[PDB]
Amino acid sequence: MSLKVNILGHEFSNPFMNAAGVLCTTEEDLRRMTESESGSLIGKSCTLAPRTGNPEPRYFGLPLGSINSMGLPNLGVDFYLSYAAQTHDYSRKPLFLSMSGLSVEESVEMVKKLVPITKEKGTILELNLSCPNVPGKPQVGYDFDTTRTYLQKVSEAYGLPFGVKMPPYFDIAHFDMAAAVLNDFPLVKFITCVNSIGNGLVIDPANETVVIKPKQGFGGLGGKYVLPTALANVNAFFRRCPDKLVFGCGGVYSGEEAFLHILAGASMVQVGTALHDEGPIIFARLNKELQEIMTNKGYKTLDEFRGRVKTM
Amino acid sequence: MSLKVNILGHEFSNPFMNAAGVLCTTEEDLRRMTESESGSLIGKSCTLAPRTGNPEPRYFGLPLGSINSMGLPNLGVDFYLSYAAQTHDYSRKPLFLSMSGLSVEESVEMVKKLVPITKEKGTILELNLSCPNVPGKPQVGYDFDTTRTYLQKVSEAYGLPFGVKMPPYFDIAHFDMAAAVLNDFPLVKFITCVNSIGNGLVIDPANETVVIKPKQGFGGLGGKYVLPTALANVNAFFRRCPDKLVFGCGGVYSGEEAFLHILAGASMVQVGTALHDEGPIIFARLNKELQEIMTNKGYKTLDEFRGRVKTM
Ligand SMILES: Cc1cc2nc3c(=O)[nH]c(=O)nc-3n(C[C@H](O)[C@H](O)[C@H](O)COP(=O)(O)O)c2cc1C
Ligand SMILES: Cc1cc2nc3c(=O)[nH]c(=O)nc-3n(C[C@H](O)[C@H](O)[C@H](O)COP(=O)(O)O)c2cc1C
Ligand SMILES: O=C(O)c1cc(=O)[nH]c(=O)[nH]1
Ligand SMILES: O=C(O)c1cc(=O)[nH]c(=O)[nH]1
Repeated sequence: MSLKVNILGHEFSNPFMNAAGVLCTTEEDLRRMTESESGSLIGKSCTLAPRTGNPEPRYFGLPLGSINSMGLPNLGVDFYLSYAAQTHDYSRKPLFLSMSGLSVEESVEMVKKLVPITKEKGTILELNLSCPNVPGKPQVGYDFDTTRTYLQKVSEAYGLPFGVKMPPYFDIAHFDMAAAVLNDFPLVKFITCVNSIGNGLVIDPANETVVIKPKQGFGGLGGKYVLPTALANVNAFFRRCPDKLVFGCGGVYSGEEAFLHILAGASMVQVGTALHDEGPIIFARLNKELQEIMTNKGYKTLDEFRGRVKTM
Repeated sequence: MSLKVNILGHEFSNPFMNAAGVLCTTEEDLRRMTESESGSLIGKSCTLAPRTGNPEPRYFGLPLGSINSMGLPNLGVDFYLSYAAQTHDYSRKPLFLSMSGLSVEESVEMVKKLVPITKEKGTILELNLSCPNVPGKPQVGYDFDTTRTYLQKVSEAYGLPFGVKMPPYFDIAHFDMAAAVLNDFPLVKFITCVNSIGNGLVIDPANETVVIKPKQGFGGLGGKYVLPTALANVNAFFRRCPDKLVFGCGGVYSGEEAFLHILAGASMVQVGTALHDEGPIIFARLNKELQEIMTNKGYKTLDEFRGRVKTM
């Protein structure tokens, strides 16, 4: 039996990694992910200059998941580049970096700086087009003209295969339009579905008050709230972009949800809220539960059922 | 202690009604809603001609809510007009009718027929701009130019106050742009937030198969999945649309959830998934639980806390 994944010119010991933004902001975070049993890791969505993010409280754990308005707290692109160039142990596992410039001009400058490091070390880019928590910064992925611009400029400046983190879509026309944009960019080699469900609102009935401080209580939803939306997006892009990989992100707490994501088309599976709750020990448990499920079904590799969800 | 709601010319005994599409397609269904302790009721979203809807299975109850791809099964607009003109007992409670023409022209023909019945009986219109389950028919509320055309043409054709059933939004700019459109139409007196979270995907791990037949398993999500999104939309439009009412729909299973909607800004509270699960006896329970919360908090009327959620 094998959980191995061969994509992007690497072998991954297994399909699992952190969701961007969870256990990946500091060198300590990145160390703990690296020493984890995860198949991979991705660094926090970073910006050209450092950010401290939004005021507190900006995260709230819920029975069904999470709400967050972190505000892109990050140590700045130079930290993540130095990590990727100097610190990270590639014999342990491949590294992704997430980048979330707040304008096309900022993204261009950042990805340009990654090029030499990708060439030397094999560091992979995930471009974040779906941050829902910086005030006055709408989600790029909900604007297909803007999205086309970022993909054009990043394809030109970076010039190497990369991936995109997408916001959830909820309409077939949007799947169609998103894919038509993504299919115009041959350098877009994977699509991560999905970022949090943007701009939810949680209120505490006892004190009649929102639970997070920024944006009048409005923040992105992670966890159990997101699983059906995540599965849909994964499968929708899996079908519409056959020449690209899809990565699954959303609602994974167990081997079973990972199995569903893979069945829908996911090559890699990212874990956010659950990892924030349980710590990097989850990767060991997820490998065991996924192997258990496969053993029960008599599957020996992921390739036996990846993308084989059945319709009626 | 009072759950009464005074809006749009009518007195409502309590803020509760069914969500469009649940317990409201047949005369029997509407009878059961009328006999219930609900403050009001709404008829199924109807089309000019009858529809049988999507093939089966097209509904699946879930631990955290529902997925449906019903496909607008309805008896046609003449059936619902006839109920509103000849059958419904207005002394019991007011009636709404939801109309979901699949083109602006269809919608126009349908609303023109409603005018004499609204004038005579007080029947209220909710225009559905958010059906996610008819193949080849994208949700109108996700196209702000299309939305403008429908509201223009319906406003002219109907010429009386009406409401709109909106899709959930997940971006602040979408809240702003939707509000900017709605605010150009003074006849739009209320906004229902929200329709189901569109185009989710549920997969059964046991048989590795989707649970609904239409659209490769893709259907609208209801229930616990949608509460934070619903609350956000209610609040967002409550603030941006001071000349209009907001109706809350989504995640309501108890008085506490109802309380949160009202605190977010809701005038009426609709109940979908939970009514499908429990039947119309639920309305007796929701009234009791809301009364209990108001009692504990010392609120004598809904007006004392409607829209008074506290931010930090
Ligand atoms: C605390 C927190 C911070 C996040 N930061 C990022 C980020 O920097 N970049 C990003 O692409 N997604 C970010 N996300 C979104 C997650 O990557 C993920 O898409 C979302 O939580 C859904 O996965 P889940 O249901 O496993 O939590 C963040 C989410 C959380 C909860
Ligand atoms: C079986 C079913 C049928 C529905 N049909 C309609 C409909 O005809 N028109 C409509 O506007 N919404 C319809 N909806 C959406 C609900 O009115 C509601 O917006 C959504 O289910 C969220 O409410 P909930 O969380 O209480 O389920 C339907 C939902 C369900 C579960
Ligand atoms: O840093 C955050 O606010 C953050 C970024 C992002 O992409 N997604 C999210 O849910 N939060
Ligand atoms: O009839 C349906 O499919 C239906 C219509 C609508 O507006 N919302 C929904 O969830 N289903």
